Amino acid sequence: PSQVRQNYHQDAEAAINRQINLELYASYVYLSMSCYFDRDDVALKNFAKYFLHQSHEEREHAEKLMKLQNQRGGRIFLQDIKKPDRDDWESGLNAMECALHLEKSVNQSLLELHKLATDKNDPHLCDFIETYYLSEQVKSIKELGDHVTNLRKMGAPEAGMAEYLFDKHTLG
Amino acid sequence: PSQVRQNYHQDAEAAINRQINLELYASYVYLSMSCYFDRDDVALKNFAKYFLHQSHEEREHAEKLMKLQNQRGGRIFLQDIKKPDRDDWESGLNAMECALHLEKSVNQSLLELHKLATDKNDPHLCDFIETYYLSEQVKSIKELGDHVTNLRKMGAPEAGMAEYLFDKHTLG
Amino acid sequence: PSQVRQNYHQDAEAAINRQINLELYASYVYLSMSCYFDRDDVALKNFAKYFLHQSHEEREHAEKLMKLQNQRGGRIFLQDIKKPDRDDWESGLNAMECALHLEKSVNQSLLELHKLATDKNDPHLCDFIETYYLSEQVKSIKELGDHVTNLRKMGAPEAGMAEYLFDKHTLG
Amino acid sequence: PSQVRQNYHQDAEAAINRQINLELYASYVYLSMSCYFDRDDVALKNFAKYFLHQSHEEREHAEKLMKLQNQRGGRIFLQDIKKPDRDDWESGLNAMECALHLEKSVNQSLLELHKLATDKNDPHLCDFIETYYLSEQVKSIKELGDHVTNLRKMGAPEAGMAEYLFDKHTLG
Amino acid sequence: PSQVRQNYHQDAEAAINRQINLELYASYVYLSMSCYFDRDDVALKNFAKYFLHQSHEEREHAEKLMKLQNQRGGRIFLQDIKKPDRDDWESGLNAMECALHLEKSVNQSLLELHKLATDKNDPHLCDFIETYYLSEQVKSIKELGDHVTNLRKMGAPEAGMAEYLFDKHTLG
Amino acid sequence: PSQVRQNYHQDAEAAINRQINLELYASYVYLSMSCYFDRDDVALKNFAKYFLHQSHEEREHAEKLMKLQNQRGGRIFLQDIKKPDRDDWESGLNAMECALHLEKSVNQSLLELHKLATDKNDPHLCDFIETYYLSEQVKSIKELGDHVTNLRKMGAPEAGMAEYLFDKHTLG
Ligand SMILES: [Fe+3]
Ligand SMILES: [Fe+3]
Ligand SMILES: [Fe+3]
Ligand SMILES: [Zn+2]
Ligand SMILES: [Zn+2]
Ligand SMILES: [Zn+2]
Ligand SMILES: [Zn+2]
Ligand SMILES: [Zn+2]
Repeated sequence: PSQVRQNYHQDAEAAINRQINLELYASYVYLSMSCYFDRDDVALKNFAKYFLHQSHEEREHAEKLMKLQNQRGGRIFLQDIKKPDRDDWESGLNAMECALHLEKSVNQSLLELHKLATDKNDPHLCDFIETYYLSEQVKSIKELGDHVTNLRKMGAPEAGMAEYLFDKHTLG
Repeated sequence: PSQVRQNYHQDAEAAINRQINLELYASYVYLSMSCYFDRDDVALKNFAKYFLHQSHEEREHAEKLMKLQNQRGGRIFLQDIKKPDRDDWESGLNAMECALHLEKSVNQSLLELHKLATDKNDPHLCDFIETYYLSEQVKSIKELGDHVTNLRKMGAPEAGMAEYLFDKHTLG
Repeated sequence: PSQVRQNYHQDAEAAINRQINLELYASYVYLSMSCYFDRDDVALKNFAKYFLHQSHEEREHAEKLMKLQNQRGGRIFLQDIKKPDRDDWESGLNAMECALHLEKSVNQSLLELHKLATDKNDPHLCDFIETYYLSEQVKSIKELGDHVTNLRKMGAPEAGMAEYLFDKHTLG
Repeated sequence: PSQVRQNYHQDAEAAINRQINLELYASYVYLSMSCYFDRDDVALKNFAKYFLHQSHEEREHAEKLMKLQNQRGGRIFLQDIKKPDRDDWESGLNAMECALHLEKSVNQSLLELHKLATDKNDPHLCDFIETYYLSEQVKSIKELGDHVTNLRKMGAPEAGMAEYLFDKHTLG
Repeated sequence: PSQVRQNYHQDAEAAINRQINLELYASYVYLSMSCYFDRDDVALKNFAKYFLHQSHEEREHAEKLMKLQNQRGGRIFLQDIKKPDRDDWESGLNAMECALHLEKSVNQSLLELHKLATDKNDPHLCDFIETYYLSEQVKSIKELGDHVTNLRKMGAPEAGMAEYLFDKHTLG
Repeated sequence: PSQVRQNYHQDAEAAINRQINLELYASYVYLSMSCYFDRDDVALKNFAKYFLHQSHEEREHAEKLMKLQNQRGGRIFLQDIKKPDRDDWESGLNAMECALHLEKSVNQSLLELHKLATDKNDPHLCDFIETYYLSEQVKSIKELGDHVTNLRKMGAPEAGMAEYLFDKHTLG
């Protein structure tokens, strides 16, 4: 046992490692979307910038979970970061819907992690999750939902000017 | 074929995708080392900071390779980022030796990529590799070799003060 | 032979003169597009400004090639700058497609020039081409491809608001 | 007929297109002279800089004529820019004499254009010519005459120090 | 073998050591010229300053090659720096011609070194040579050719005012 | 005889030329030590920086001596700069001991030169030596002796942390 470990269940450690992997995977998916929108035949610079920012924020979230794991004396065990489920995201609207789904799944994983921390009576872990990940996830999901709503109302993807003007105005 | 693609062989595209994956893997390995040195029972803050910086630089290298792939009209195809070969790096000296080996392998991959670009007469790709990756790799390998040499001479790992003072002076 | 001439093949000199002419011709074509978009019945100020900037950059490229020719002791031999293949570019999208084709042809000529310099073992000439023209051409071709993609998706030229809003947002 | 066109004769439009071509040709001749003086075996940096400045000013004059053509609703029709009558300008004094002759011919063409505008009672065109081109040409011709006079008195070209010290003092 | 050595042929190491010696020798020759022009019976302060600057730049080039040798894990092997071919450079024009010849020979050695690096497929070495030495050599040879042209046409050395005024104007 | 020469014996001129050569040789030896400590398997950055500074100071000393030679109307006669007695300096302590020996030998040569200037009653030369070289040599020898003493007491070379911490603290 780590000299610093206290009130840190093994299941919480495993859940934190899994969450680390999931945040790294979300960072990778956002990197994939940024790459897709930097394509010459997509060429939506602000979509690419937005998703690159999301990828960097996901990487920061994973690093914060790593710091938490070390703080509590748990041991980080890294897994393979699976490739994103696709390379062609096919539109700004589809990319935003997939990002919304990804943020909802990351939020569900964080909610399950908070439930586990609550069951194991790990108040520091619960507080960490709710302070640094749950509110961030709710804000991110709301922002992604707003983006999806606006893109759909604009007529995306069929309305060709829709994604371009959303890129300039909302994301630019 | 991409509207922008010109003098960009398919083998060069595949090699660039593989290099993207390798740079992402190196970033992941450096993140693993940073996590290891942030452990309470390792507690080498400057080793962790140095390897986190290496991880971020590797991620930037992968991002620049993907920007190159999009610039040339190639399509980025992301693969699984394999987990690092180990989670316990066991010492500052061992971590530096593994980082040296990783940078040498990344440099070897970049050299093979430059050879491929030369064979396909892709001067832009060759020049890009040279200006942004080969000199960086040579500098990184030299810095890692210096770190390893200094740690060895200081008596790392068995000289307990060696890694601590190297952390303070060289990496701090 | 020039007192400064060294490792500068006659074919390299001729290729550099031809490239000078081609860059001057591209500058002239971009001037033609700028003139077209300054027309009262086209009236796309940012398209005109963008293509005038391209014309000035092309003139700078030709002047840099002339400076290179004098640096290496070759003699600049100027030819007629042929008129652009048309005076009516008929749309922002068509002008962007023609600019993309022109930059691709300039890049192809630069690639052939780099191949010639490589065959004649003129490393300074190869390095000059790849440092100052190849990366610039790749960036320009990518930017033009992005412009063309965005204009096409916006519905240009048929979508009358497409070129106007692209002029304001992307080019303004 | 252009929506903006009024009191703009077809002959004025053709004369403006011809003047555009002539100004582009003068810019090209000045570029040739700048290139000649950048030669290693001529090596008069201030002569080259002076003639490059003349080339850029000629290009600006051509661009202003194009702006005038579009302002009046005339259509710019670009022609081949003929190569300068020679590549070897053989001296600072000879280059200055050729520049003087070129500016006198450009001024003669501008005077014929002003006569045409006067005959067709195009007061805006006459005023444009006289405010932006005639005074500029008179000043340029006077400056070139001064340069030629000083170079001749200094003993150019046979006086070896003459062109060097003129380059340093007058043009530097 | 050095821990950092990778894709660094022994012939490249030997060629780099020879180039180091040649750059040190060129620095020594430039120091000799600076000394000659600081003589009371020569007394060309700007010629001496120019050649001292050349000597310092040559020493910097040798030091950069030394840094490259250490970066690649090659071992620097210093040789005797041969005395310059003469102590009396006899004139500003003769010194400039000898400097031109020396820079051309250094450039030839660098070109052979780049050819060797190309044959050994050492892209980092080729890139290093071309980015830091080949363009510098071309610029230096062009500047020296310009100096020689101006001095010759000013009447140097027989025209006694020629070297003095070149010292004041071009070199001052 | 030089027009400026006065009270400047031929033996003093020869001794000054020999001192030129000796200072250039010391600069070369210090460059060799700097190169040795920049090696990846030595990797003592501050030792390398210190010895590079010593090399540059030795070059400045030689340059000052040749300025003195020209000031007095003597003629500088440069000789071969012999390669340093070794390429492998094997240690920070050994390099410091060799630097101490080299500074002591340079000081002995300067003392013999001052004795010669005294015998020839050349008060300006004696004053120059004592003002610019003797005090500098005494300070340098004392600093090198301090460095050697501290390295020996620290346990260099066998104490592996000794040279590293001396590099950080004294030389950093
Ligand atoms: Fe300490
Ligand atoms: Fe809008
Ligand atoms: Fe003067
Ligand atoms: Zn990398
Ligand atoms: Zn170009
Ligand atoms: Zn004009
Ligand atoms: Zn050099
Ligand atoms: Zn000294």
